[PDB]
Amino acid sequence: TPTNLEQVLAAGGNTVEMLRNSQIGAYVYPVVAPEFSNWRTEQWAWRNSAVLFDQTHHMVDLYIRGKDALKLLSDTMINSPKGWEPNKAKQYVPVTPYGHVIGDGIIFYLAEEEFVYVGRAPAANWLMYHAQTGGYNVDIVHDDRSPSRPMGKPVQRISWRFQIQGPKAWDVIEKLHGGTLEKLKFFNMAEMNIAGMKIRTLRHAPGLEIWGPYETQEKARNAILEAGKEFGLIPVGSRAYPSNTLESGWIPSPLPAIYTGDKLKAYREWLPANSYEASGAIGGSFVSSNIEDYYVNPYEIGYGPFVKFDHDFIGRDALEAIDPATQRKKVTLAWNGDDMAKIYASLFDTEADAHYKFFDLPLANYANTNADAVLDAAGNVVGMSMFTGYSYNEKRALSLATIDHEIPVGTELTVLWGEENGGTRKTTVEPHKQMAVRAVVSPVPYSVTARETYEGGWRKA
Ligand SMILES: [Cl-]
Ligand SMILES: [N+]
Ligand code: NA
Repeated sequence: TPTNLEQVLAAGGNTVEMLRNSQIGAYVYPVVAPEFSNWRTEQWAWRNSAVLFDQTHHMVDLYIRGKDALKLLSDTMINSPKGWEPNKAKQYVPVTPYGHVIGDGIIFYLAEEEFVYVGRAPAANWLMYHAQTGGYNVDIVHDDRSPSRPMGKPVQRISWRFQIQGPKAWDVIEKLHGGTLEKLKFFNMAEMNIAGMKIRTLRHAPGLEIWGPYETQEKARNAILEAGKEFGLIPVGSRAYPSNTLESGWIPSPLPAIYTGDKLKAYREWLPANSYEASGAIGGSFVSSNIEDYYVNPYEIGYGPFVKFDHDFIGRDALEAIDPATQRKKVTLAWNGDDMAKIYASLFDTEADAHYKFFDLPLANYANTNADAVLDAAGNVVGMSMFTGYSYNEKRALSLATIDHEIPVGTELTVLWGEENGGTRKTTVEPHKQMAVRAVVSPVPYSVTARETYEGGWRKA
């Protein structure tokens, strides 16, 4: 039986068909209670009071130490390493030799020769592969995300990681600290007081990400919850937590673009057969027999400004060949509310042969990687919708998408919701029929945009 991704792909037929029919099940945000009050009030609180996000369990952590730690990062990231020093974090974005996004995550520069990566599995795997096979003088400690279904088992992480966010977040933070606390610039790191402990901070309406050794997790949680009551702070569960990004604009789920190309053959031979890459799933209406049509490059998902050709890095030549002006662009799509009502109404039709794909709330994704076709009035595919749910703050279904560069803000397109042929074999997919949902191109981060009218609907020139 296959022991690595390369063997999995060789034995598994068409790669798209494999991923689109994977049996992995839901992409789960583990361990944290689904809800503490209810997801609607929890969503409301991060806009109107304050929240504690529990980020301890859904991300892979990679502790990177040694003389070559910074070089490893520089060699593999599009980001400029110039001027980088401890107590500044970056959004680490690696591309392949072909210029496609592998993944992304937050890399903390904790001290000289000491970094930590926090993010989904794929960029951590890529980092580990280059540390292990590239001769770097570095030491790596990998700490997996928590199990999707603990079923009563104990769960252990090396660190706990929280965020305090919302309009009253700083009031809570200064109450915990015991006095005024300087608001540093975005992604600069410092420390604060919590219950007599020195807690390191990352500046994220200002808020903070905080972290510490797993063993002090409840001591920190309890102090934050107690201090925050005065300002209406509440804890957010795992049901509401992942939908925040629908408002903030970050696409979590680019397909790791590592399935083709002989410059990636050795990486595929290194990746385990039960890796995210080998075992994950793709969900949605976009169908191509070519897995490369699911790849994205940094310019398409908002990382263009990160690309700096001031250092050597994997894929630099391919990125230099890209014309930024013509690339797809990240947008928020605002889904039509009548169409949403029609999706949900179909669940209560006892006579219809089929209903529309179930749209879970507040997060509607049903695979690791999401890929719904976005269409114009002529049926041209003009975009790919990549993360989907609902905001109780806006009273709107929303999706994050990358679409053709020339499409004006305010354009009404359609998102094809659901899968063909009654559904793929994914275990998250009930039998259903498809629906074209009207959706209005809006900014990212989302803001309400007036729908523009075009005679006969907007279509490509
Ligand atoms: Cl995530
Ligand atoms: N904000
Ligand atoms: Na950067």
